[PDB]
Amino acid sequence: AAAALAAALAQAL
Repeated sequence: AAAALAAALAQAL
């Protein structure tokens, strides 16, 4: 989950 979200945020920004 940590990775899922981390990557999500990286992209979003």
